Amino acid sequence: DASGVRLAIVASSWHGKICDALLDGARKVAAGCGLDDPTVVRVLGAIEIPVVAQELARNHDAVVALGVVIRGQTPHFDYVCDAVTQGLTRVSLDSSTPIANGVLTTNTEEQALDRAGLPTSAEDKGAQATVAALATALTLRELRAHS
Amino acid sequence: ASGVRLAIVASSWHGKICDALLDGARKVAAGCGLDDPTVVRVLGAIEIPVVAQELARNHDAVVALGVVIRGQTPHFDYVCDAVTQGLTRVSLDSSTPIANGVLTTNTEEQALDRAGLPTSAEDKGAQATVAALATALTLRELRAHS
Amino acid sequence: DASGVRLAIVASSWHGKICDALLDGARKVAAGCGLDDPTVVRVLGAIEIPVVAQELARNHDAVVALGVVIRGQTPHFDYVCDAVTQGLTRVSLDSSTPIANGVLTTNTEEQALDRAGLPTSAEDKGAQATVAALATALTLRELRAHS
Amino acid sequence: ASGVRLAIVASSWHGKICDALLDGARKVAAGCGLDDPTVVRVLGAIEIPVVAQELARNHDAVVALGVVIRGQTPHFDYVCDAVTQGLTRVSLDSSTPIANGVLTTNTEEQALDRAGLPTSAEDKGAQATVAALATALTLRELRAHS
Amino acid sequence: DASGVRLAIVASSWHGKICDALLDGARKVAAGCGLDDPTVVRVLGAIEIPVVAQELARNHDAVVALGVVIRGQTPHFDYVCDAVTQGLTRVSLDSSTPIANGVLTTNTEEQALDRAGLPTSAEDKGAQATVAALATALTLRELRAHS
Amino acid sequence: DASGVRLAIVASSWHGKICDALLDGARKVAAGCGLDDPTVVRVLGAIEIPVVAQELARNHDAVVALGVVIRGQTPHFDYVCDAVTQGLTRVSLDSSTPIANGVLTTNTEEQALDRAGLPTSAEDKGAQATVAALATALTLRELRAHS
Amino acid sequence: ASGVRLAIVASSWHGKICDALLDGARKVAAGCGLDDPTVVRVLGAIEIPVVAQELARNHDAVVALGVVIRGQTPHFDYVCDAVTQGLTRVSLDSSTPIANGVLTTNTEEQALDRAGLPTSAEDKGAQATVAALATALTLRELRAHS
Amino acid sequence: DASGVRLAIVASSWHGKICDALLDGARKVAAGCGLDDPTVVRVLGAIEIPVVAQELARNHDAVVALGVVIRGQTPHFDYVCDAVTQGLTRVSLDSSTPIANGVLTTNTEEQALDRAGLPTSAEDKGAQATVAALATALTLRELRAHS
Amino acid sequence: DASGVRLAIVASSWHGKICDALLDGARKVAAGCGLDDPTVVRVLGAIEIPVVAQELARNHDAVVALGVVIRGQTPHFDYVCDAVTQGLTRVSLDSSTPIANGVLTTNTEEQALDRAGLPTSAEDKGAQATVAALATALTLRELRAHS
Amino acid sequence: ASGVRLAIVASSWHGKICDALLDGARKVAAGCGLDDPTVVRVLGAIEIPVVAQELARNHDAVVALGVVIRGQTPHFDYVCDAVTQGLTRVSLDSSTPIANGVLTTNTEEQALDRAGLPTSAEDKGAQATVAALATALTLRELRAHS
Ligand SMILES: O=c1[nH]c(=O)c2c([nH]1)n(C[C@@H](O)[C@@H](O)[C@H](O)CO)c(=O)n2CCCOP(=O)(O)O
Ligand SMILES: O=c1[nH]c(=O)c2c([nH]1)n(C[C@@H](O)[C@@H](O)[C@H](O)CO)c(=O)n2CCCOP(=O)(O)O
Ligand SMILES: O=c1[nH]c(=O)c2c([nH]1)n(C[C@@H](O)[C@@H](O)[C@H](O)CO)c(=O)n2CCCOP(=O)(O)O
Ligand SMILES: O=c1[nH]c(=O)c2c([nH]1)n(C[C@@H](O)[C@@H](O)[C@H](O)CO)c(=O)n2CCCOP(=O)(O)O
Ligand SMILES: O=c1[nH]c(=O)c2c([nH]1)n(C[C@@H](O)[C@H](O)[C@H](O)CO)c(=O)n2CCCOP(=O)(O)O
Ligand SMILES: O=c1[nH]c(=O)c2c([nH]1)n(C[C@@H](O)[C@H](O)[C@H](O)CO)c(=O)n2CCCOP(=O)(O)O
Ligand SMILES: O=c1[nH]c(=O)c2c([nH]1)n(C[C@H](O)[C@@H](O)[C@H](O)CO)c(=O)n2CCCOP(=O)(O)O
Ligand SMILES: O=c1[nH]c(=O)c2c([nH]1)n(C[C@H](O)[C@@H](O)[C@H](O)CO)c(=O)n2CCCOP(=O)(O)O
Ligand SMILES: O=c1[nH]c(=O)c2c([nH]1)n(C[C@H](O)[C@H](O)[C@H](O)CO)c(=O)n2CCCOP(=O)(O)O
Ligand SMILES: O=c1[nH]c(=O)c2c([nH]1)n(C[C@H](O)[C@H](O)[C@H](O)CO)c(=O)n2CCCOP(=O)(O)O
Ligand SMILES: [K+]
Ligand SMILES: [K+]
Ligand SMILES: [K+]
Ligand SMILES: [K+]
Ligand SMILES: [K+]
Ligand SMILES: [K+]
Ligand SMILES: [K+]
Ligand SMILES: [K+]
Ligand SMILES: [K+]
Ligand SMILES: [K+]
Ligand SMILES: [K+]
Ligand SMILES: [K+]
Ligand SMILES: [K+]
Ligand SMILES: [K+]
Ligand SMILES: [K+]
Ligand SMILES: [K+]
Ligand SMILES: [K+]
Ligand SMILES: [K+]
Ligand SMILES: [K+]
Ligand SMILES: [K+]
Ligand SMILES: [K+]
Ligand SMILES: [K+]
Ligand SMILES: [K+]
Ligand SMILES: [K+]
Ligand SMILES: [K+]
Repeated sequence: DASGVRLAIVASSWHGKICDALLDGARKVAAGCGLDDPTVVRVLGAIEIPVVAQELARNHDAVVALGVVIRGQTPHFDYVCDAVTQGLTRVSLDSSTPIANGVLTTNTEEQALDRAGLPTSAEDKGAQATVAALATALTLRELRAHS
Repeated sequence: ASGVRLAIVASSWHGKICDALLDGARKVAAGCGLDDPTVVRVLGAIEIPVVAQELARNHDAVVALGVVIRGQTPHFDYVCDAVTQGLTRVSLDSSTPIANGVLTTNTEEQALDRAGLPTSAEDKGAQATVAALATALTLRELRAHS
Repeated sequence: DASGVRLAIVASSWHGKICDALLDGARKVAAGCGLDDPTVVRVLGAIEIPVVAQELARNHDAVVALGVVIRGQTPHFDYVCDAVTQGLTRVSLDSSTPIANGVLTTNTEEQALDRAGLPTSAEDKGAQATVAALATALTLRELRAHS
Repeated sequence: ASGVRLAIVASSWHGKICDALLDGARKVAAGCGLDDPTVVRVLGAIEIPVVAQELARNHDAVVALGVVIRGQTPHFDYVCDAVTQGLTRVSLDSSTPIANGVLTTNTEEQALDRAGLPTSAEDKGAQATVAALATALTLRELRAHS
Repeated sequence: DASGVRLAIVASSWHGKICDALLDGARKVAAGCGLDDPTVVRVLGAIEIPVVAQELARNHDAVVALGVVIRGQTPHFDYVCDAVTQGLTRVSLDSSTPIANGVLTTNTEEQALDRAGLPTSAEDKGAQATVAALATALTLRELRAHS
Repeated sequence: DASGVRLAIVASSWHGKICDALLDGARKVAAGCGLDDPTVVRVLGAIEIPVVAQELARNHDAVVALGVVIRGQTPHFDYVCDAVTQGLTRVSLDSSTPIANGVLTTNTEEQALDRAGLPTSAEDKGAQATVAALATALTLRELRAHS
Repeated sequence: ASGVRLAIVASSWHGKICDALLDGARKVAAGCGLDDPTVVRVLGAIEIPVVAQELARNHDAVVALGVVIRGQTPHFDYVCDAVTQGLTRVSLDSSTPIANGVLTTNTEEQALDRAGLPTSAEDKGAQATVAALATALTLRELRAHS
Repeated sequence: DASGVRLAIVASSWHGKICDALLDGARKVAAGCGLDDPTVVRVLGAIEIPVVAQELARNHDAVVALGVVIRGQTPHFDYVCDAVTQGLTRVSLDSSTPIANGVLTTNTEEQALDRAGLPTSAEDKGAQATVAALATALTLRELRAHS
Repeated sequence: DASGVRLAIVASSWHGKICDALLDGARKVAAGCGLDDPTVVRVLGAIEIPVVAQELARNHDAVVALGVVIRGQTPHFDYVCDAVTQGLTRVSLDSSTPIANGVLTTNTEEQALDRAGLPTSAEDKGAQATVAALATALTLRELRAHS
Repeated sequence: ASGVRLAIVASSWHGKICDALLDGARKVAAGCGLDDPTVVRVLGAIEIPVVAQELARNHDAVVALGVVIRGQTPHFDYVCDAVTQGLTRVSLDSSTPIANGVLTTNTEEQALDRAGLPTSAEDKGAQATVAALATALTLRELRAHS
């Protein structure tokens, strides 16, 4: 069910059509699980996600990070992806809070489209990440102090 | 090893392979005198470190189990980077062994060959449990007594 | 608008004409958003950015890092880029302040120029990074304590 | 306040007075919509902060209850110093309100008068619970939404 | 001139008439310095102040703590005052933000009234605390990174 | 019962007859509760206790601190007691481990003798502290991750 | 001592006395050949630690100057407690000497007698600057060099 | 014996003849225990001890703090003693190194002399502190990792 | 002359003949420098090294990490090596203690054998790592507080 | 730049090349009027960060010098990863510039060409010392002063 879980979702905006679709999947999983009012915040790019996730983790049980990084002509793809990976990992462990990674990292636009839960997509990593976030919050809840 | 407090956290992507790793881990534990390790499941490998962190608070050792198989994109690289960074940090923050039994393979056949099924060449779940327990016993002997 | 946010820009100096172009883009975004007088500091190379950005974060709501790293004949490109990624990421999370990454990391000079918002450039990553910094500061302000 | 996660840790020295403080705390909680706060008992006041620390990890607020009454020695001073230092540290480390309902009196009569028994002038357990809940709701409104 | 400084005021409520008087002096100082809308938060008792001050320090340049602790029949007064002192001191240094202590600690009510800036009072410590917060914030601004 | 609790006891040596009696009570409570082999370490004075307790807390579920401070002709009593209080409190919270305080702090030798569980003593604070330590370890065990 | 980077932060409560401590400190620094010390004023003694923290980032030593005189209430005690806790913390966080030239007296006569005016028995502003410089030199000698 | 332990002694200089007497006691214990060449550093006042002790703890197994604080006409005695207590305690726990407190805190000069191990002194707190430091280092060595 | 330095060696056991060869070279270096009894600890795999190195660093002036990682059929090699690198680097800096990296990371067995100081080997990285640890410990001793 | 306290730590693997980087660094420092920089040698590049950490306690800037050249195995990659992670951490922990003059090349010719010998196209030891000094001066200007 997961109805008492306090959920935040932060979604970057680069490749907005794809980002909006990941957000839609995340919000739909949340609503399906009895959460109609997750905290939803938008940032410009994937690199902006961790600092916002850090703020949200102070008062949520779980944060879903959503965005889309697609490789271009330069090495910059590598470093955007390294920053996000390093940042979200650090935020989760500093805050002892699940930070689910639904940031697509693809070689091509077609690969990102296929993973965003658009109408013809094979899958929706935004929805998947949201399941991960909720299930992990629930597990931590059962492990922690209650008596 | 009968006095050591063991936890095992196993992700669930590639479930049959995950369950096989957990079977090898549980059997090593029981053979060493531990019938009741703390066992927790998470969805994907990325979710392991935050749960391992909670478990390290009150266990002498934690075994991380899972299966990451390279797909069409670079996502594989980043999942594996996050697990590595995460487990390493948790071990040092907590001064507790966090054994890495998370398979990272290019193919399913490679993962199956490492999950200790009837035809597998090895069982990395079992190996990771031996590592966890041996390291906990080592730290026990190095630490404050008597 | 961003007229209340305190913005700092630290720009390295290797490939100076491109750095100055990035800085022009950054200042123009800042001025467009109501900020005529951002704190602007220069350093020699990209590796020198994080320690200065850390200092600026003590006193600013957002910092924009600008610079240009272009691949040469050795692996050193990789380790410069790694150091910058690692450092900017840490500084952001230690200080709970957006540190926007406008450090170009390209294979060729042509690619760097095409991303510095010169007249025939396809884009301006210095401008983009400043939008990122300011928008993230505004978001954090709304999330944080006010009455 | 029906969504706030409340914990109460109460020491046990001067048990009847401790139980009276806990009664006032529980009743405030239930009146505010919380029938099932996490409630834990410890022996003496010195033991409260380490338990409050554990509870702060997964509660929005913690109420510390207990009773320290001055005896023949300076020990009273040091028990109260440790509780004060401890609760203050835990609150700030965890960014969670830790309400102080630990009575520190010179006499038993003073403690009884503050435990919300039929003839008591006040109930510091109840007061501390109001403080905990009000502060949690305040921090909720100051923090990140929506 | 403190028009640019972001001021928060947190005031406890034990001895409410006196607390309100301190807050009145604080608000008047802020307004005189060009700040008509400081963030103002009320808490129950003085012991509740530091955790709220901690939250406010993340988003403000100065925080003013107001309240009134008067010695009763027990040693409890001493421990309330100890908690406030240790707490505000730690928050100031953790956050590198001035936390002005306008929390009255008196033996009697007459003493608290005389320090709350009512018509017949010798002084207003609410007002004094606010001057202290703002002046120290402006000092730190000068000392820190700017152009 | 408490038989799986890993217990350490550190006892200072100033006023050795009294210290030895506190240690005897602690060890007897431990044995009564099914622990025949607690880690037992001796230090010279009460000020030496916290650094040793810190080491022991790394691999025990609970530490009992035992010693005897009796006021003399100077203020030094105050500062010995402040150090021990500050140190043990910090060790408990750094290590998230109960550190039971069985350090006597008395005005007179007679008061310390009366609290050491010697034959004619009214009480034994070494035994009391050991109960506190074990009961708290057991409670934390029930609050922590088990599933 | 000419090479040491000195900062002085003085509060302003009892301004004439604070100015006298500052005069003593400045004279010592000039006597030891110091470059123009960084000098900052704050309102009250409680404001000193946070400004001393800023200054310790860029200086080899900081001298804290101020005057706290006991009044009718317990407030004196908490002002002094805050200054003591703060300065001590700042010194150890920054690994920098923070010399304490904050007078804490019962009377105005006692503070005047310690502020190094012509009829004063002592100048604690001067003393504090000597302590700051001596300690900075010692730490330089202890630390990494040729 | 203690011939392998690395000992440092930091002694303040207010009341110099008494400080030198404390230091004599410390060196004599150290030499008795096999250590002819402890690191010895002088500071001006007791308040200067903790920051120097912190430095010495990076490089030594034990540090002995020596000094003499005698009550005067004002409350300042109290705050000097508080600062020393607080600082030595923190340094010990940060560094996981025994920091022995041989700082006399007396009401009169007579009491200080009677505790400095001059010929007619009742005791020698400088010697006592060195026994404490060395014995605690040896205990910690046995508790810690060896094979 | 490293007779005074406290050396620990932690060696993993995957590729045991090669690990033993590295340890042989390490022990011979230590003995040649006047250290007949370094603390030696064995672990299973390279990933187990950093947590044990962390324990040893609390009680030693230098730690030597030995082991052998050889590339197999999967990417696992890369992550084992990443973990070792991140771990030892963090432990060195947290503990301010040299942690020498004598962990071989090769593509083939022949390469690992050639670096393990067997009769036909081009070099002994176990021996090299031990020189590195001891030399760096002696350097730090010179740089740190002494007389 | 005459007032800046400079430290240089150089590793010794490929000793002739390391000595050339050190020569360039020393020449820059002497050119900018620097007091005798603190100079320390370590064996390999991996040993640099811990010694740089010590030096950053007592200096305004540290220059890290060394030579890593790719060999037959992946070892080059992990040596460089360690140096990068370490220096970056040390700089931010100490809030001190740690300039990276550690060459990371595929060949000996590439390192020689970057070590500022007469036929060299570049001197990265010199470049690194300029970066260190320039950054120290900038931070001084940004920090607390008159
Ligand atoms: O244990 C896992 N094994 C995997 O193989 C895997 C996992 N997990 N994940 C993602 C999870 O770790 C997941 O929880 C999300 O990142 C949400 O946090 C994944 O995205 N993968 C798939 C990697 C291949 O992805 P693709 O085929 O290139 O899209
Ligand atoms: O602002 C305050 N002013 C006060 O005078 C006061 C306060 N607060 N408190 C308690 C609060 O701080 C309260 O919040 C609880 O401790 C719960 O955390 C108090 O208990 N007091 C009363 C002190 C005198 O107590 P007594 O008369 O000796 O019982
Ligand atoms: O809640 C408490 N209330 C108390 O009155 C009290 C407590 N606790 N303690 C000790 C405990 O806090 C105890 O747990 C030990 O210190 C062990 O840690 C105590 O020693 N006291 C008694 C204070 C009076 O002591 P005395 O009469 O002067 O020996
Ligand atoms: O020292 C080691 N050397 C190695 O070569 C090695 C090690 N260790 N490990 C794993 C261990 O580090 C192990 O302890 C587990 O990860 C459990 O923590 C390994 O899994 N390997 C093998 C790397 C090659 O794996 P594969 O052949 O690609 O499956
Ligand atoms: O979410 C994102 N997805 C992306 O694909 C992307 C992003 N972000 N960014 C930059 C931002 O992450 C960030 O806002 C910027 O660095 C400022 O901090 C960014 O530069 N890219 C492009 C990566 C490909 O770059 P190129 O095509 O090789 O120039
Ligand atoms: O356990 C203790 N009980 C004590 O009564 C005591 C102790 N210790 N100490 C000193 C030690 O705690 C400590 O070993 C010393 O300061 C060195 O660190 C110590 O100086 N005392 C005496 C307190 C009374 O002092 P005086 O009689 O006023 O000089
Ligand atoms: O070792 C010391 N022993 C002391 O007795 C002493 C010291 N030091 N100090 C000063 C303090 O240690 C000093 O170095 C500065 O305060 C710190 O910079 C002091 O001010 N005192 C004197 C305490 C009594 O002072 P009054 O007579 O009340 O002014
Ligand atoms: O902003 C920069 N852009 C760059 O392209 C660059 C920089 N900096 N650096 C040096 C680095 O930033 C420098 O300041 C020192 O390494 C740090 O002290 C560099 O060494 N590079 C060049 C990277 C390529 O070098 P090669 O041609 O492979 O030698
Ligand atoms: O340097 C100071 N010396 C002092 O004597 C003093 C100071 N400061 N303060 C103010 C305090 O330092 C802060 O400015 C204030 O608490 C706001 O943070 C004060 O409130 N005092 C007054 C101490 C005596 O107070 P009563 O007369 O007992 O009310
Ligand atoms: O400065 C260095 N430059 C280097 O090129 C180098 C170094 N150092 N090291 C040693 C390393 O820095 C440490 O000294 C060692 O790991 C012990 O800590 C090394 O092992 N190397 C060798 C790199 C090439 O290794 P292969 O030829 O692939 O075996
Ligand atoms: K959370
Ligand atoms: K979708
Ligand atoms: K553990
Ligand atoms: K299996
Ligand atoms: K900031
Ligand atoms: K541009
Ligand atoms: K908000
Ligand atoms: K909480
Ligand atoms: K009641
Ligand atoms: K702030
Ligand atoms: K008023
Ligand atoms: K423990
Ligand atoms: K007994
Ligand atoms: K539980
Ligand atoms: K400094
Ligand atoms: K003067
Ligand atoms: K030195
Ligand atoms: K030490
Ligand atoms: K003597
Ligand atoms: K041991
Ligand atoms: K060490
Ligand atoms: K060999
Ligand atoms: K520095
Ligand atoms: K050169
Ligand atoms: K400045």
